[PDB]
Amino acid sequence: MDFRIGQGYDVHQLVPGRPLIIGGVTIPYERGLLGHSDADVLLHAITDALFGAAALGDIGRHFFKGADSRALLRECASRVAQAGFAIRNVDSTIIAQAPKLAPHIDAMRANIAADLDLPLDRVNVKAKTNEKLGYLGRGEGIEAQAAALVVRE
Amino acid sequence: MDFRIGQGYDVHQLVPGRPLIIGGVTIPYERGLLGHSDADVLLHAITDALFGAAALGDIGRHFADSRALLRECASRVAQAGFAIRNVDSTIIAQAPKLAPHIDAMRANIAADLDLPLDRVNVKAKTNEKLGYLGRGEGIEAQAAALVVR
Amino acid sequence: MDFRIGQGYDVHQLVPGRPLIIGGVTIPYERGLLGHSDADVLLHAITDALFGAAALGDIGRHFSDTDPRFKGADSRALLRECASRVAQAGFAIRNVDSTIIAQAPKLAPHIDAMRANIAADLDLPLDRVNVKAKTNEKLGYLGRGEGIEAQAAALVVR
Ligand SMILES: NC(=O)c1cn[nH]c1NCc1cccnc1
Ligand SMILES: NC(=O)c1cn[nH]c1NCc1cccnc1
Ligand SMILES: NC(=O)c1cn[nH]c1NCc1cccnc1
Ligand SMILES: [Zn+2]
Ligand SMILES: [Zn+2]
Ligand SMILES: [Zn+2]
Repeated sequence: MDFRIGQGYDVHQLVPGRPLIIGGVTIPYERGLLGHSDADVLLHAITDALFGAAALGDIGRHFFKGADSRALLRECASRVAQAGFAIRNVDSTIIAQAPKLAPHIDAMRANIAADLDLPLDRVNVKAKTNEKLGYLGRGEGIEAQAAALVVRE
Repeated sequence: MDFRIGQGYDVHQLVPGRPLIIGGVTIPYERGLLGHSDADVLLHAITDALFGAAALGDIGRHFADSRALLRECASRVAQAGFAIRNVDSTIIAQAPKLAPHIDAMRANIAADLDLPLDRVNVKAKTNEKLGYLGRGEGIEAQAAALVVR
Repeated sequence: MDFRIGQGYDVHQLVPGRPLIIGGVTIPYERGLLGHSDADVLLHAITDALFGAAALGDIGRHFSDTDPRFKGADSRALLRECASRVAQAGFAIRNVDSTIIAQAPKLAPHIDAMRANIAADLDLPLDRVNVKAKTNEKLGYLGRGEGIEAQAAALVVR
């Protein structure tokens, strides 16, 4: 009954000449997210929520030589398990004015579920626009938010 | 002990010409939220948090005013096997003052979710004059929900 | 078995001539957060998450920004009083997680000290308190260093 909650936030700029990768899914689009990594904003938010729930700090405290964000999410899951926690569920929201993310959501859930060794019914991803407000509304970046529940076994 | 958490986000533009409805409450103001129906930013965030906790997707996958949608959301969460344990939320608006209307929103939300009043919370924040929120160009809501098998 | 979750959000402007105090830590910096109190954005977010989890409203309900008794108020004192009211309502705190978002200064060197302050104020062990530090990847007013934001989540049990 030693439950813990975590929350994660990430945002990346949208830039020309890079693939758009969110939740491990490559999405056709003229721009992609900027970062040292593949800049997977969704996977980063989830990673931080998981580190947060296990009180293990954040991505900056932990991170891998040219690794993509799925390898990092897998490693995050590893460190969470190492600290004696089991993951109960993940929920998240992606905020992007464009492109449409709906057709890709189930693939993202499947990717996250595989990376965390969770059944699909314990992983959720939601898609939002920013109603044309601010930098998200102008399509200058994409934000992700995440929440994670774990239990110390 | 099969608990799940969910989280929700919503924002709408604040424009002259529409009524301001937040948490089912019509609030007198020179401007209102722009959306498909009543643009109830608070109920939308809560609805998303509930679907998220149940891993049922989001508002767009499932879906009338926003209270009707919240009630249908709650029905679907119940059918998926989940009981709602609590909801917490924050509205971010530079104006008007929301404090007077909080109990009314909590009452509407608790009714729609068939929850005791003490399992529903709504908080109110300004954006300290920063950004589109701080300039009164929109209103944001954030929600968290805990459910159980 | 009566668990509840809460979430909190806060933002304050960054201005010259104010102490920069985040998570109870005075951080050397040429600007600080503007507010009625010491403007501790992180502690406020956590305070709101705790009040939210207990369904006790928000920091404005409990510690009004128009009340002169809270002018320059120590947000750690506010957080302890919040924790006291949450306990009085019948709740025990299980954990806190949080994020600070700031273009500058570097927060990594101060995070452990913030964690320790929050754990002290909530009478929790360090391993139930987490503070994460983020930039906004150069976007928006946060990217321009006009303010600093904090987010928090709390789990309690009645
Ligand atoms: N403290 C940290 O460095 C930190 C905390 N969370 N993520 C971090 N760094 C990696 C990063 C940076 C920017 C965007 N996405 C991921
Ligand atoms: N995927 C979705 O459509 C979606 C996810 N959450 N809400 C959605 N659409 C309804 C909506 C849209 C804009 C503002 N408020 C509510
Ligand atoms: N309802 C409220 O006033 C309220 C809800 N949360 N914080 C509030 N006011 C105090 C405050 C104000 C500005 C920055 N930080 C804290
Ligand atoms: Zn990132
Ligand atoms: Zn909406
Ligand atoms: Zn504050």
